[PDB]
Parts: sequence; C-alpha cells; structure tokens
Amino acid sequence: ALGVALIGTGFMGKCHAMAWRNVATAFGGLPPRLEVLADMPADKAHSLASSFGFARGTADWREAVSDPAVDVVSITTPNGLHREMAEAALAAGKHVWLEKPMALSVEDAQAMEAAARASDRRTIIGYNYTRSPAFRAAVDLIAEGAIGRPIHFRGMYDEDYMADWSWRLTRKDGGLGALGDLGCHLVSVMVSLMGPVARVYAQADTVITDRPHQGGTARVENEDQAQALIRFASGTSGEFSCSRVARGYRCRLAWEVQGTEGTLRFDQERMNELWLYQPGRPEIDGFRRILTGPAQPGFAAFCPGGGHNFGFNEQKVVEAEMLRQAIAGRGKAWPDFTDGLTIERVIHGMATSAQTGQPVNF
Amino acid sequence: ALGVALIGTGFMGKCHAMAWRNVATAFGGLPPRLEVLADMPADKAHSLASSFGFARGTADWREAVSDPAVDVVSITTPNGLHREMAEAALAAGKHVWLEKPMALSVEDAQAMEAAARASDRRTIIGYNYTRSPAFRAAVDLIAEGAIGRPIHFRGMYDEDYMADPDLPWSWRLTRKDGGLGALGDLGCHLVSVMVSLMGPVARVYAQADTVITDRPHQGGTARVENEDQAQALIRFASGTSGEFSCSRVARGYRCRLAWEVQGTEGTLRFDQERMNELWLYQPGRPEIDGFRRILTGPAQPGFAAFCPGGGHNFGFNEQKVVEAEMLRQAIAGRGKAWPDFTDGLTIERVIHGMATSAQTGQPVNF
Amino acid sequence: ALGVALIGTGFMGKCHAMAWRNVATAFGGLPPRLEVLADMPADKAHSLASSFGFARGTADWREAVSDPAVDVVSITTPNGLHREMAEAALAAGKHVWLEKPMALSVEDAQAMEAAARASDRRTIIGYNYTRSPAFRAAVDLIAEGAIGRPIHFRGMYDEDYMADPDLPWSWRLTRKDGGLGALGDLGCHLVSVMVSLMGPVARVYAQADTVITDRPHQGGTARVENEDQAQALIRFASGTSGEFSCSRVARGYRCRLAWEVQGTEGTLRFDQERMNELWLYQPGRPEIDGFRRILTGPAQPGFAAFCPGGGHNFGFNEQKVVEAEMLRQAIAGRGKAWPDFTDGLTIERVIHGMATSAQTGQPVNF
Amino acid sequence: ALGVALIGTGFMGKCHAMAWRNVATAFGGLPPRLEVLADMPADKAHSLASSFGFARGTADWREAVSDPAVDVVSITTPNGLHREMAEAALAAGKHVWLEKPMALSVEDAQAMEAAARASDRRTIIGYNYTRSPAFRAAVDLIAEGAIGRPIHFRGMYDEDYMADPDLPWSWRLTRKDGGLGALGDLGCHLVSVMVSLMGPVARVYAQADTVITDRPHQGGTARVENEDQAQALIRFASGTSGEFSCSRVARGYRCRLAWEVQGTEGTLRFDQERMNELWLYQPGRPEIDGFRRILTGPAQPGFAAFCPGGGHNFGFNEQKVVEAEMLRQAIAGRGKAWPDFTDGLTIERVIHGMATSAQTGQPVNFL
Ligand SMILES: NC(=O)C1=CN([C@@H]2O[C@H](COP(=O)(O)OP(=O)(O)OC[C@H]3O[C@@H](n4cnc5c(N)ncnc54)[C@H](O)[C@@H]3O)[C@@H](O)[C@H]2O)C=CC1
Ligand SMILES: NC(=O)C1=CN([C@@H]2O[C@H](COP(=O)(O)OP(=O)(O)OC[C@H]3O[C@@H](n4cnc5c(N)ncnc54)[C@H](O)[C@@H]3O)[C@@H](O)[C@H]2O)C=CC1
Ligand SMILES: NC(=O)C1=CN([C@@H]2O[C@H](COP(=O)(O)OP(=O)(O)OC[C@H]3O[C@@H](n4cnc5c(N)ncnc54)[C@H](O)[C@@H]3O)[C@@H](O)[C@H]2O)C=CC1
Ligand SMILES: NC(=O)C1=CN([C@@H]2O[C@H](COP(=O)(O)OP(=O)(O)OC[C@H]3O[C@@H](n4cnc5c(N)ncnc54)[C@H](O)[C@@H]3O)[C@@H](O)[C@H]2O)C=CC1
Ligand SMILES: O=C1O[C@@H](CO)[C@H](O)[C@@H](O)[C@@H]1O
Ligand SMILES: O=C1O[C@@H](CO)[C@H](O)[C@@H](O)[C@@H]1O
Ligand SMILES: O=C1O[C@@H](CO)[C@H](O)[C@@H](O)[C@@H]1O
Repeated sequence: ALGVALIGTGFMGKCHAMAWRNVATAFGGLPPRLEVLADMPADKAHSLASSFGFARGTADWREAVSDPAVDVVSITTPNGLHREMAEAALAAGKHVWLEKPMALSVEDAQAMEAAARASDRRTIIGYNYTRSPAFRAAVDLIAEGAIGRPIHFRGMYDEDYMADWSWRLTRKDGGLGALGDLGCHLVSVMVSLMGPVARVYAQADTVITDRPHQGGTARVENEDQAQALIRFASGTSGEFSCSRVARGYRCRLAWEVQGTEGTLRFDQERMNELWLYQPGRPEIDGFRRILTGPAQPGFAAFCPGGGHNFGFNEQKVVEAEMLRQAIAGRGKAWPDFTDGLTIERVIHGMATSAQTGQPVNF
Repeated sequence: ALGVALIGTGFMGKCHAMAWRNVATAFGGLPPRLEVLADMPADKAHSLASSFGFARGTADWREAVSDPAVDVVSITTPNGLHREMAEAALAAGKHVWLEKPMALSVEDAQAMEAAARASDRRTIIGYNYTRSPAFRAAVDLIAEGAIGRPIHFRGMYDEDYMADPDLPWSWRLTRKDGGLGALGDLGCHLVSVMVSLMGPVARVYAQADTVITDRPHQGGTARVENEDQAQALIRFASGTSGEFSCSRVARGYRCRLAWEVQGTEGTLRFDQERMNELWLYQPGRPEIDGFRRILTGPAQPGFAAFCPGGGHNFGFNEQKVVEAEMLRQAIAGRGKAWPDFTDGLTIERVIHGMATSAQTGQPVNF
Repeated sequence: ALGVALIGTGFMGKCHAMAWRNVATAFGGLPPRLEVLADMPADKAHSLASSFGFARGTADWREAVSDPAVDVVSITTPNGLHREMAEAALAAGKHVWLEKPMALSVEDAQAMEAAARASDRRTIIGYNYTRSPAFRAAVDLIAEGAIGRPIHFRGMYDEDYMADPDLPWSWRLTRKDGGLGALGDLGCHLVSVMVSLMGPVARVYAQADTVITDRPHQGGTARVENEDQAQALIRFASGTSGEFSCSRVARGYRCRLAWEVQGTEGTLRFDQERMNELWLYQPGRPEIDGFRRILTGPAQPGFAAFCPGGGHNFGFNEQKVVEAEMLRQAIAGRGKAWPDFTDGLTIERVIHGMATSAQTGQPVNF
Repeated sequence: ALGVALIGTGFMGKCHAMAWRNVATAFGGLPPRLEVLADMPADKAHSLASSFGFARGTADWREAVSDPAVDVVSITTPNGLHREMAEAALAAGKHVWLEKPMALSVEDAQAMEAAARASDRRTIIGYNYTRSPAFRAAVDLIAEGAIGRPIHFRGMYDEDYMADPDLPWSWRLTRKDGGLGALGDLGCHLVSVMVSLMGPVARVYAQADTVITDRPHQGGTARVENEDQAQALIRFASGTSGEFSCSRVARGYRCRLAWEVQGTEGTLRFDQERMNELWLYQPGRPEIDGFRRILTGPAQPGFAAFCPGGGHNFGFNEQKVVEAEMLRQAIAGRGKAWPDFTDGLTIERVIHGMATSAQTGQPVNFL
C-alpha cells in the first residue's frame, strides 16, 4: 500500500485527496494510506486532515515530505513553490505527483528534470485532461488509423474566471498567465494527439490590468490570453489559443484533429462526448456522437453502464492509478519531468514569440 | 464516525463504496468507518473488502447487518432480496440505504414501509438522479418563481440495454421474481424526479408493450413477461398535466433520463446524458430572446463541495456522494432524507399504478 | 404553363407566392403563369399582385377561382373560409392547394372530401413539414430498413405565439368560429408527420388544457374556449405505441415540431427548429457506437434542385417549393399529391378525436 | 423594372436566378425583368432561360451584357472569367453583381475596381454570409455595446468538398488559371464576415498546406498547385487579436463558417451550419448565468420580409434574395451596396497577403 503525503488542500489538493481515497476502490489492489496533509494555518491542516482521512495535518510541508511512511507526495501548491517542494520530495526518495505547470521558468523545469533522473523515482505531472475516457479513446482511434493521417490541429482553452485576487496573477507565484495556467493543459493534449512541436509563432494580450476591487494597487503581472500557429515535427499545422477572460466559458478545453480519413472533435465542457467523422454512404453520412462508456479506456473501473457521465474528478483517479502502476513497474507514467520539460519549453517559447514578434523553433 | 455495512459489490455496490469513502472529504465531519462488506462467494467478498477498504468481508449478509460496529447498511443486491435484507437491517436497529426500486411489488414495499415506521431508524432509497447539482438547481429555480406556475411536465427515460433480441432470457424478465420491467428499472427514477418538480401524482393513464416477447433460453426460447417500454399521461394534484415514458429497448440511448417543465413564465429542460447542463427560458427583449444554457458550477447545490471551478463536469458517481451526505445528516438529526420508505412507497404505487392502467386500458387515480 | 390563382397574401399566402414563382427555377419545365391574386382590401391586392408578379389582383376570391386562365388555386385564407373556397374552386374545375387544417369540423371536411372525389381534380393540403429533405430522407431510410421495425413514436409541436396573456381575444378562440386550438394550428401538422412514419392511428387517449382562460377584449375580457395545449397516447393500427403533444403556450419554442421513431434496429430523431439535421442511430462496434448527425445535402430528396453542395441550409420556405412541385407533378399525371382531401379527412378525424377524448375522459377508437 | 442579364447557371447562377425571381415578392416594388441568360452550349442556355423565366437565352455573353434592355448583370462564371466579364459589363454602362472572389490576382482586382469607379455604376460582390439575419443581428448587437469592446476574434471556414482524393483535377487547382485555393474559395468569405465584425486587418502571419498534392485527370494525374488549407494570426487596426482559418479538406464539414467575437462584457458565437442560431453570453446572476441561443426570427434584419413567425428557418438561398435587394436599393440611390469593388479589393489584399505570408514565413502588414 502506497503511503501518501499531500501538500495543499485547495482546488487540486482536495481533488488529489479524493483520487487517492478511491484509486483502489476503482482499480483494485491495496488502498493507499493517507499519511500526512500539509497546509497553513495549522488549525486548518488539522481540520482537513480529520475530514480527508489523513493520519495528521501539519503547517510544515517539509514534515510531509520526510515522513518514512510516505512513498509518494502530491504537490498542489502555487507554482512558485513547485520547484523547492518537488526537488525536496525527490531528494527525500519520494515519488512525486506534481501539479502543472512544473514551475515558473524553463530553468526551474530543467533543474527539476535533472533532479528526477538523479533520484530514480517516478514522476507524473497533473495534466488530467489526458485521462478522460474520451481523450484516451481518441488517441487509440488515431493510432488505429480511424481518421487517417492528422493534417491539422485546432485547439483552444477558454475560461472566464479572471473576467469577474489570485496568486495566479503574479510572476513570483504564478509565472506565466493564461499560457501557464491553461495553455500547458492544451499543449499536453495537443502533443499527445499530434506529436512534438517544431515551431510556434504567437501573440498575447492583457485585457484586465488591475484587479478593480483590491483597493490597493493590484497590477496583473501576466497575460490574459494568447494564440499561436504551430508546425509539428511531422510538418503538420496547428492552431492554439488560451484565455482566462473569454466570457461565458468555464472549462472549454476544446480540440479537434482533422485527418485525411476523418475528424475527431472534443469539448471538455461536455467531457463525455467524442465526435468522430469518417466517410460513409451518402444517405447516412455525418459525425457520430460517441458517448463515453465501458468501451473507452478506464471507464469500466468506475461504472459498467455507458452514458453515466464520467466526472472531472474521476480523471484524477485515473491519473493516480497511472502513477501507482508506474511505481510498481507495470507501465510508464506520462508526462514525467522529462516529458514535462518539453511542454514548459513550448509554453515559454510561445511567451517569447509573443514578446519578440518572431517565430520560435524547437 | 458512522459504522458502515455494505451488501453487494456490483454497479451500485461499488458506487456506494466510492460514496462512503469520499463523503467526509467532500462535506466535512468524520469519515465513516467501513466495517463489513457482504457478497458471494466468500473469496470475492474477501478480495473486494480488501480493495474497497472494508475491515472485513463475509459471504453471510446476516452477520453484516447484525454487527454491533455497524450503524448503517447499504443494500445493493437484486430487487428480489431488498425486502428480506431491509426488514432484517431495520429489526437489527440499523439505518438503511436501499437501492431502488423498493421491492418486486407494492405489497412488499408496504410491508417494508411498515417495518421502517416501527423502526425509528432513518431510511433513504437510491434515487440518485435527484442529487445532481443541475436537478437541485432546477427545483430551487421553480420554487423561486423562475418559470412562474408549471403548466406541463414532459419526461422520458430511454436506455437500450435490452434492445438486442439475442440477449438471453432470465428470471428478471418474469413477473413473479422480476417484478416490473422498464417501469421498475427506469420508470421509478423518472417518477422520483417528476414528483420532486411537479408535486404528487393524482392520476395516470398508461400503455405498455413487450417488444421482444421471446428470448434465447438454453437451447430454445422463453417468454418475456414484463414490459420493455411504457408511456403515461399524468394529472398532478395541482391539476397540471404531464407526459411520462420509459424504455429499456430504445436504441442509441444509454442514460437518457430527460425532462422538461413548461411554466407560465418560462421553461426548464434537462437531459441526464448531459447532466451538467440545465436549459432555462424566460421572456426577454426580442433582440436577445432565447433559452440559456446553465453550465453546472458552484452556484448550484452540492457542486462546491467537489470543485470550486464552474464547468468542471460533476459525475454520475458524485451524485451518490451527495446521497450519502443526505443520509449522514439525517442520521445526525440535521435534516430529513428523501425519499424515505414512506416517500418511496408512493413512488412504488405510481409505477405499479401505471402498469395496472396499461393492463386494463383504464385510468388509475391516487 | 399551369395557370395559378392565389387567395391570401399572409404567412402562407406569401409562402405560396414564393413557391409558385421558383418551382420551375428549381425543378425545370415551364414556369407556372401567375394569373390572379385575391386579397383584401383591394389596394393591398393590387399592390401585392404587382410585387408578387401576378398579372392582376382582385378583392373577390370568387373571381379568382372562376378565371378561365386559372388551372390551380392556392387557398391560404382563415380556416372558416376553407370549405367554401375549396368547394367553389373544385366546382369550377380547378385543382386545389389548400392550407391546413381542412376546416373547422369533421362534418365540413367530409363534405370537402366528397366534393374533391366528385370533381376529377387534384387536391393537396399544406402540410409543409412533410416536404423537408430531412423528413423525406427519414422516410426513405426507414423504407431502406435503416431502423428495422418502428416500435415507438414520440412527437411534440411546441410554440409560444399565444403564451403572452395580454394578447387579445378573438373569435379564433371560440369553438364555433375558431374550431380547435393548438390541435388545429399545430396538432394537425404533427399528425401528418406521425402517420407518414407510423401508419394509421387506431386509438387515442388525450388530455387538454386552456392555460390562459381569459384575454383582453375591447376594454374588458372574453373567455378562451379552445385548448392551448394537448397531449395524447397513441395506439397505431400496427399495434405500436405513440406519444403526441402540441402547445401554443410553450415558452421559448418557436417552431419545435420534434419527433422520433425508435425501431428494432435503430432510432431516428428530428427537430424542425434545426430542420437541416437528422439524427440516426444504428448499432455499431462499441469503439465508435453512437448517433450520427446527418446534415442536409444533395443525397436527400429535393435538395439537389435548390443547391448542389451539402450543408447550405434548406429554408422553411423552400419546403413550399417542393410542395408546389408535388402538386404540379400530380396535375401532370405523374406523382401523387399527399395528403389529398381523402387523406386529409383522416387527419381531421384524428385531431377532433383527440379533442373529444380530452373532453370526455374516454379513449376514442378509429 | 430593372432589366437583368444572368451569365452562368451553376451553383451561383441558379441561386441568383432564384433571388432575382423573388426579390420583389419579399421586399416589394417592381419585379425585375429577366431579360437574357448566357451559358454554353446554346441548347443549355435556351433550356434554362425557359425554366428560369428569362425572355431569351444565348451562348454569347458579350451580347447579353450590351443588350439595351439590360440594366444589371449577374456574373456567376469561374474566377478566371470574372475580370473580362465585369469590365465589359461596366464599359457597357451596366451595374454588376459579381461572384466572389473578384478574380485571380490583386492586380486583376485593382483593374476591376478602376473600371467600376470609371463606369459610375453600382457593384456588389457575392459575400452572401454577411446577409443572414443572425449575422446582421450580431453586427448590430456589437454596435449597441451588447458585448462591450471586442478582445478576440476566432473564425474558421471548414468544408470537405475536396477531401476525397479520388475527386478529379481541374484548372481551378492551378495558380495560373484558378488563383488561390481554399483562401480564394472560402477564406474570402471569412474575411468578409471578420472585417464586418472587427474592422480592418492590420497584420497577418500565416501558414498553408496542400494536403492532396495530385488528382486524377482524364486517365492521367495532375498536380494541385494551390492550397487546401490555411491559417493566420491576425492583428486588427483596433489592436485586437484574431485567429483565422479555412479548409476545403476538413472531413465532415459542409459549410462550417464559424466565428466568435469575445468581448469585455460578453461573447457572440455563430456557425453557418446552424445559420438560424446566434449564441450570446452576457454576465448574469450566478443562478441563471449562461449563453443564450437566439433563434432567428422577425426581430433580426431581413427575416420579416420572408416570414412573420420566428423559428421558421431562414435558408442559404434567401441570403441571396437579401443580397439582390441591397443591390436594387443601391441602384435606386436609396442604399449602400457592400462590398462594392473598392471594398472587395481590400478583401483580395487580405487573402493574397495571407498567401504571401505563408510562402515567405514572414508577417505581412497592411496597416
Ligand atoms: N490540473 C488542473 O486541472 C488544475 C491544476 N491546478 C494547479 O494546482 C496547483 C494549485 O492550484 P489551486 O489548487 O487552484 O490553488 P489554491 O489556491 O486553491 O490552493 C493552494 C493550496 O496551497 C496551500 N499552500 C500555499 N502555500 C503553502 C505552503 N507554503 N505550505 C503548504 N501549503 C501551502 C494553500 O493554503 C492551498 O491549500 C497550481 O499549481 C495550479 O496550477 C489548479 C487547478 C486545476
Ligand atoms: N440507482 C441506480 O442508478 C442503479 C440501481 N441499481 C440497482 O442495484 C441493485 C442491483 O442490481 P442488479 O442488476 O441486480 O445487480 P447484480 O446482479 O450485479 O447484483 C448486485 C450485487 O449483489 C450481490 N449479491 C447477490 N446475491 C447476494 C446475496 N445473497 N448476498 C450478498 N450479496 C449478493 C451480487 O454478487 C452483486 O455484487 C438493483 O436493486 C438495481 O435496481 C442498479 C443499477 C443502477
Ligand atoms: N402550413 C403552415 O405552416 C401554416 C399554415 N397557416 C394557415 O394559413 C391560413 C391563414 O392563416 P391566418 O392566420 O388565418 O392568416 P391571416 O389572417 O393572415 O389571413 C390569411 C390571408 O387571407 C386573406 N383573406 C382573409 N379573408 C379573405 C377573403 N374573404 N378573401 C380573400 N382573402 C382573404 C388575408 O388578407 C390574409 O392575406 C390558415 O388556414 C392557417 O392555418 C398559417 C401559418 C403557417
Ligand atoms: N457565394 C457563394 O457562396 C459561392 C460562390 N461561388 C462562385 O461562383 C462562381 C462559379 O462557381 P459555381 O457556380 O460553383 O461554378 P460552376 O462551374 O458550377 O458554374 C459555372 C457556370 O458558368 C458557366 N460558364 C462558364 N464559362 C462560360 C462562358 N464562357 N460563357 C457563359 N457561361 C459560362 C458554366 O456553364 C456554369 O453555368 C465562382 O466564382 C465561385 O467562386 C460558388 C459557389 C458558392
Ligand atoms: O437504475 C438504473 O437501472 C439500470 C438498468 O438496470 C440503468 O442502466 C441505470 O442507468 C439506472 O440508473
Ligand atoms: O401551421 C402553423 O401555424 C402557425 C400558428 O398559427 C405556426 O406559427 C406555424 O409554425 C405552423 O406551421
Ligand atoms: O463560395 C463558396 O464556395 C463553394 C466552393 O467552391 C463552397 O461550397 C460554398 O459553401 C462557398 O459559399
């Protein structure tokens, strides 16, 4: 049974807590033991440790990583703390489940990538949109030749949370803006579908410059939206965007792969639907709405009946299981810190391209 | 902490187990203790006890309901076992979380309802489609006057799990040990939603059909005795009209519990295959007039306990976590759970009334 | 060239004018001669005859039907005038394109049906929702065996043009001079579609409601006599089941004629608000299993006459050009026009039987 | 009444013929006189003149354009003939309704633009997707401040009419004789819509591909010389960002001209495959918050001329009736026709500028 440390209890902290709690319920084997939860202040950590089922809560994150009963550390803190916490966890001999993006800079991710190799421990980064049954089904369909050769990718990730204060808005805590917060997710899906990125040309904007209800000066330090044209190492084209100010959208990570023999389209706001076009007889020709069910990777561990909608949080249960199987030497987790470094190079290259008005080659 | 016993480990058993496991994570308080898991054969129970995180497994459900470390019993076994297991649990002084429908007949349900009344323990029935944030938001919107007075309800629940005529016959397709067909599997869920939106059913007029009448049975065929599909017109106690259907042979549908409430000042529409969307129409200025797509997020009941970010789709299994919490709070004396065995008996009467109406070609009043 | 008379210039009158104008553009042959347009008052008739391309306008419908240069008469006037105008046109030896419903009563429709048989002239009724490429494709798909045998129909027709309670009372809301309500305006259309997919209706059980019972009337108010909404359970002659509804007070809906046919081997579903989409489910291998969205294009009946490329949305008004062509062909002695007054009389019996069932609380058998 | 000449009878020729027939039916006034139809061969012209309701057919387009009974000429021929036919019509003193794109090159379009300005006759180009009630309603909503200030545009135009590699070659797929590929066929439409919503384009950075490089040609094989798809990042004169694409090989799409304008106070979204729907988000109370589906009806520009009841779907062909009416009004001096040949030349510059950017790997400024 894997011993678990959890650092942070917010959006992702609670998501990881629920995932670790049910990974064996869904996939079998032994239930992970919830050992230590870290958060500030201490009374909050004690409270959440009690309700989450952790053996203790502490205000000292170092206390979580150094617990001998811990085998794996979930890190769900602001981006500015990822590098320090992940390097400490790896040095401590712990496997690491790190939230995206890796850190603030390419240099940070490079140091982390080197630390991971030196430690001989497993790493996985929290790119949970790669875990839906629909997404995994799409990957397999492409590999099987269902849409022929990919000839164009178009992807977006729109939300509007910033169009209504967060550490996400600072360079010391968040790093990049929309690119770092949402863009990296789109990259994780995009490269899994299309292969590695060879070239980007990008542009960006900040639409809301100051948080109007903060009272004191509250300068937004990073971008609200960005777009890029892509060339993949295959030579194929892509379109790419992200935004945290696109009003009306809440989790609109949407993508499509146009192939020579068909098209696949997906929208995370309806994460249980995968749209597949393949040529057919004229009288019955059109896109198929594939509703998520037990034929798709991972779904049958949660439900034997199709159409009982798989949830956002259940992607994290799948993610936990992939890390669990990697730790046992039964599969390879993706992306590890090496695969993740490439993703960081992409989003940071997009940022560079937007700043300079020049294409960036990889 | 609440001591939990779980009977069965299938579709609903595993769903209940996931719910009990995460209920305090989502909603606070103390994590329930997973004491005893019951299933057959013994090896299976031992294995699933280990992976589900229950202190022990047993092949003897009676031991499970009798354990002094157990306070509440989740009953997820087949319909023909509900009555026996629930009456035993209640007689052992345990609260009960019972899967739908209550049993095979109204008479069984009445008998269980009588047992529950004399028990002074809390009961809840597994009508999980009433727990989605979208459904709960819709109920609140109607109470707040968002659509004015309801003037018509239209609901359906289509699935195709029995559509293939080569699927083998079973005792579940007999009236005796299977009870109702589509009305029992799906109809009861639609009633649970419908009465929550519209109030009590006063009258039904129904029709029903067995579409695939004979199915393969070791070498030859055997007759299917209960209905593949049913439809009904409704009058509510308010006088308001309704349409109602269910089907287990409706090809292409997987979990299409879909409903609509039309009112004097607007319309609400929902489809469970897209459980994170609620469609609301209210009159607006001509230039911007039209239905709104309300995407599930923390403004809707229960959602914020699972995720702070709107549009991160709430799942089918998370409905069961909400249901666990409602029972948990009822056990603590901090709110009534719905539907209890009394509320559930009325639902049983409605579905069996529809079957009676369909057999007679006559309306049935309640 | 066919000589055309047109009576009325409103919603359908202008629709018919546009149809007759482009029917040969789309389908070939000789453009019909637009000879006489009748409307009132006379100034409107003269102005519209000029802009519609008619040789002359008149305020006297009887003059239009008797003109020796006329072969066919479009009748798009209010329901109370249908019987008289159709009988006069037929007596004058003209073919008739009559707007739905046939008349205000079954009695009137029976007289019209006898008159049409007595004349040796073609008749067609304006059930234009049967003319879409999507609908005609659906019929052909079922005729190819695409969904096996139909086992259930579910149809609705929702609109909200009377939902506003301050809309004034009129004689159209009385039984005597208005006939049916929502069943007469909308229900007849749903029946036309329904029987085209499922065959003849054997029995109905219906309910109905006047939701807005009183409306402004010259300073005070007056009572609405006919129904704002109705619903019915259908038993088809084939033995199969159906659900049916209509409403003129269903807020947010504008032309929601929506139907589905569930079959033994698939399902077809359609919504007129998206008239260029037809949803087809057929069983498929599990990896790719699901409904197909069929977007209207040249593979569907009639579409290629208007556009060679798919996805260029076919319009509501182009249904009428198709309807005109079906009549032209029937007059020429090629195709048959459906529904003629005999086919139409049956539709009238069904909708009036629904109204009777709702009033009496009893099923009505055909 | 306006006298009409029609050149060509294909996809657009028949569409124009249907539009001219019903323009007065929808909008009033005098029905145009359908005088001369030109098409080849002569038998076909005579046959279609009859069924389309034109007084006569000819195989000599030059004769049709100089007929003194003709006031306006619809030109629906292939792109390589537009320049010659439009210049001759204008020189004969006729108004012109020209199909898109203008011609093969920017130089051709500059020639046509000069000819129109010299003729003092009205011109309109067939950008019919700017005529839908939904699109026109969207422009009005933006002008009224319904979504605040635009902060982003994302538009696409996907179809699959060339996605099948077995579909035969044509001279359309050469540079010399067909011009641009998807940019010319579809991109121009997307630009017409885009600039109407966002204003003029200041900069493009683009890329393009030929996906099917060869096609069957009467027993042999021939190379496809123009692009099957293209994408571009845009900066508008406003400073606002844009994404743009087109494709003739995007499998499963038939007329997927789809766009959205994201603003400071809301979002508008549209897809031509459901041309009767306009999606509008404006901030609302959290309990009811979300995009509205606005179904096309008489509150939207032009719809009421075709139908008095909402939700009776307006069709593709009816866009062309609206286009005809705009040209009639312009000819009568009671309205502006957009885009005329001057407006059209800007559209040509954008699409050819995208083509240039894709070839050079460098951004192209227009300012
Ligand atoms: N994969 C995905 O879908 C998502 C990923 N994320 C990522 O997860 C991470 C966390 O984001 P949220 O949960 O949204 O942030 P949050 O603000 O909701 O939570 C941050 C947590 O870290 C805790 N914390 C901060 N400093 C700490 C310290 N020194 N020691 C211990 N605990 C500390 C906070 O008290 C809080 O519990 C970020 O890296 C973010 O990019 C966030 C949301 C979704
Ligand atoms: N609320 C919902 O959405 C759903 C509810 N259900 C309900 O779940 C229940 C189970 O459904 P079935 O299809 O019958 O499932 P099933 O045939 O899989 O049986 C359920 C479980 O009961 C166990 N079991 C059977 N006999 C037992 C015994 N004597 N002692 C202990 N365990 C025993 C089985 O091994 C299995 O683990 C039914 O009441 C059904 O209506 C089912 C699916 C969804
Ligand atoms: N098939 C379809 O989709 C539709 C059918 N209809 C049908 O169209 C018909 C007309 O609809 P209403 O609402 O009554 O429209 P309405 O009240 O606009 O009248 C229709 C036309 O008849 C003219 N008219 C009335 N009395 C006349 C007379 N004595 N002589 C000559 N012209 C006369 C009117 O001026 C008007 O142009 C009805 O039968 C109705 O059911 C209406 C809308 C859609
Ligand atoms: N606005 C829009 O949505 C659309 C515009 N178009 C445009 O319409 C134009 C034509 O395309 P289609 O209609 O698809 O082409 P098509 O090839 O279907 O039709 C060409 C027409 O021109 C005729 N023609 C050719 N040479 C001629 C000559 N020398 N004299 C007289 N007639 C001649 C042909 O016989 C045929 O009638 C192109 O410019 C194209 O870009 C095409 C489709 C849609
Ligand atoms: O209660 C249920 O019964 C199953 C049929 O046994 C259906 O598949 C479920 O979707 C439904 O919730
Ligand atoms: O026949 C009809 O009647 C009108 C109501 O009078 C509706 O608005 C139309 O949609 C319908 O086709
Ligand atoms: O201008 C157009 O070109 C055609 C291709 O030539 C497309 O099929 C049409 O949808 C488009 O409007």
